[PDB]
Amino acid sequence: EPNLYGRYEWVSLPELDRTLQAKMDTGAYTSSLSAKDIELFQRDGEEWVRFRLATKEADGSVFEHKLARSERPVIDLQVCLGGAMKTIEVNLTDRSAFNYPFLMGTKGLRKFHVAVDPSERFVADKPTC
Amino acid sequence: AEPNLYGRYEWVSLPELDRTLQAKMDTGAYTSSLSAKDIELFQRDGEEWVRFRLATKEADGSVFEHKLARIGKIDEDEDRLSERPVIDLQVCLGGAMKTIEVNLTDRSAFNYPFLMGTKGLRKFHVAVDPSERFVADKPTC
Repeated sequence: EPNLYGRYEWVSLPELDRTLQAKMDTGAYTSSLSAKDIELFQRDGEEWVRFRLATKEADGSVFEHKLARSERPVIDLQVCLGGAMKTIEVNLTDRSAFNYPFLMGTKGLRKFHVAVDPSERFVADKPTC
Repeated sequence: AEPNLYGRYEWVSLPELDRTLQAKMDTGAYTSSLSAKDIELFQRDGEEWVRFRLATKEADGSVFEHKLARIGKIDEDEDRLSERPVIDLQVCLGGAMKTIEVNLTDRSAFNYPFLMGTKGLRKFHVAVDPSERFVADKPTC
């Protein structure tokens, strides 16, 4: 029944136009995205956040997302895994010191119906959304 | 060739300690950990040992002693820095028994006193389905 994937998989973020490597982490609950220049602001009476990506090949592109319903901002992010696309909660924090700029926590794995085989890696190949 | 599809939490048993505990199956972590307190190294018969108590909710003041494997670590290992005692512990999961490296550290703040990291899961050839729980039944080894 579940999609048997590896310890690391490619993900695509259509709202960010980025393909990143993600660590499939059954120990974590929420997912996380490497971000810097994080600034909370308000628009039309709602709480938004803007940020840049904190990756080795990042650029100066700024993205804006409404906060979803720790102290890290949480957004609803579109994530393409394998041939599926789902919207999951992702918190923004600087992951420059880690090997993978994206971390897929347990809730995202459940939403994607994924089981993590720690012996495998990159089983889902490139994301097609 | 097929792995054992287990859940996010599983029963494990430790025969050298005679203890059955709940374990979080953690593909993010690399090393495994056992909730321990009053950790004290000592020497006996020229060998290096470590003495400790379990730091669990259902507490018990039993004192365990175990041969020491090493202290601290020896590219996939991103665990926090720790120079804490490590033991080669016999773990029984489902119906399988294997010896794995386990760090002694206080986990009394967490919900599960045992945490099996990626190395132990690979040793047991286990894949974690976070949607399921306690797929492997009581440890019968």
